[PDB]
Amino acid sequence: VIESPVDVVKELVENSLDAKATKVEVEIVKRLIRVKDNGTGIHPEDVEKVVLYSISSVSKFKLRSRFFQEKEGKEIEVEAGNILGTRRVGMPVGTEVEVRDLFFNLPVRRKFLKKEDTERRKVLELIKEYALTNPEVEFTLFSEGRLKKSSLKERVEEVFQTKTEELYAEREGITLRAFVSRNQRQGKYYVFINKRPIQNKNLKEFLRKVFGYKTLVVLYAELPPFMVVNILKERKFLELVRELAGK
Repeated sequence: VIESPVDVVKELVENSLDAKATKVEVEIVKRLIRVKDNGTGIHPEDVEKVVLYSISSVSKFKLRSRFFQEKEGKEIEVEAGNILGTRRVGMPVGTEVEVRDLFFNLPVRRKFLKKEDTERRKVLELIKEYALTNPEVEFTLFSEGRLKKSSLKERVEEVFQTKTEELYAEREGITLRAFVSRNQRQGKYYVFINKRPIQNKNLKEFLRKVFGYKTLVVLYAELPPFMVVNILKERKFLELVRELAGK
């Protein structure tokens, strides 16, 4: 279920946002993975239980969590799924997890692992998706050093480092917004249906056609009862995309 560092940071950020974190800090070096958490954190009694939620407690794993009504906080260290033992630590409320040579005890997993730069870009794109999805949550990313953005309303302008025009349309059940700058030497077309990101290449070529061919486009869509690779009732959505590209 893991297979990659980007799935490690996916699970740890996923639990972090499930914890009502408003601040998520991800550090990778390509080896450790670290995710530091603003959230409610784990009860001390459950700290050893949850390690045997995260597995990927193989490999070489260390966690510490303070629950928000507990004054103490607790750290467990395991290696390759076997516990190297626990201690109490003063920490702020939240969780830190450290990963630190994934797949050391299992080669032919570790040789499946891609190039340094490739996994770095996978982690960076995932943090981009979590950021564009969650404007009200801080995110930080470290590789050498940072990538950072705070609570915002248009966060599209911070992550893509450009100024966007905002477009809007609502018809029937469908409400969809767009953020578009014009140039940036490159097409980048992002589409979010509900808050879930969609990589569908048909929709990105459609966005290439109705918007500009080298353009930034970030499209947030809301339709209530749909399916999610995803299925919807396509014609009225796509003609609504044709609409608001006429501003």
